[PDB]
Amino acid sequence: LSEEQKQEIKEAFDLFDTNKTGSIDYHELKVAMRALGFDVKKPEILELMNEYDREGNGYIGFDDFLDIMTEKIKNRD
Repeated sequence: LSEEQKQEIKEAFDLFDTNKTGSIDYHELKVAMRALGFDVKKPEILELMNEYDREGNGYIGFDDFLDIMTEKIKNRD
């Protein structure tokens, strides 16, 4: 991506990073996915990240979050 583009994404990431590590947990994803704009509720929200989750479970890296903010547009169908 370009850095201007990532900034849109990361400005949200810096915001939702409440755990303070530059890595987001499903705890924080709730308000993140909200700002993005989906509708999953509790059951589908932790499983949401769990499906794409890394070798860690619960947390993810900026790159993993990026393909999500790029998810709904790159596959906007």
